[PDB]
Amino acid sequence: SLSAAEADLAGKSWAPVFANKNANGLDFLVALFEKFPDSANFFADFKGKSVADIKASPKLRDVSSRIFTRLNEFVNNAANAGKMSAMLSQFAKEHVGFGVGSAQFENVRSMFPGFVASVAAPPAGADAAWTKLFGLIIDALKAAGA
Ligand code: HEM
Repeated sequence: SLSAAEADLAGKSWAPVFANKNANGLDFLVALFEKFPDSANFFADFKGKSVADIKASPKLRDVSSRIFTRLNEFVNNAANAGKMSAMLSQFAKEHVGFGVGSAQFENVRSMFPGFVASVAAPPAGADAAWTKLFGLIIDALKAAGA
């Protein structure tokens, strides 16, 4: 888990992003697809489609919303190793079943700080807190088998 201090920094940086959940959630998915094209292929709903096609899809909101909803939960419980344990396990288990592994998360981790900064400058230390949180997710994926 993250420390209380680290967790607070992540929460602080996330707030402005989550303020506009719908628009920001869609934008995150789109930025992911643009920077890491192969990522779309894992999605039944977006495999083979171009970014323009994805943007125009009535399914985008459903997928993006579920992701943001869960990320918010990770941010909220990040400082509680216990809650994290369960969340991580479950998260990893679910992802692996879909064929998603740690490599994909390594990509999310690389682009995340930049995405946040595009909404509002994050406080000092927030970047390192996100990397640590993603690190925890990456570790979980590896234990889950991928
Ligand atoms: C930023 C971190 C992400 C979070 C918090 C997240 C969260 C979730 C959640 C909560 C679900 C289940 C939705 C439901 O059916 O209720 C889901 C499904 C799924 N996720 Fe993730 N995910 C993340 C990143 C990724 C990445 C990087 C990929 C692929 C590269 C991915 C691929 C999938 C796939 C294929 C499904 C199956 C649902 C479907 O596509 O119909 N996720 N995700």
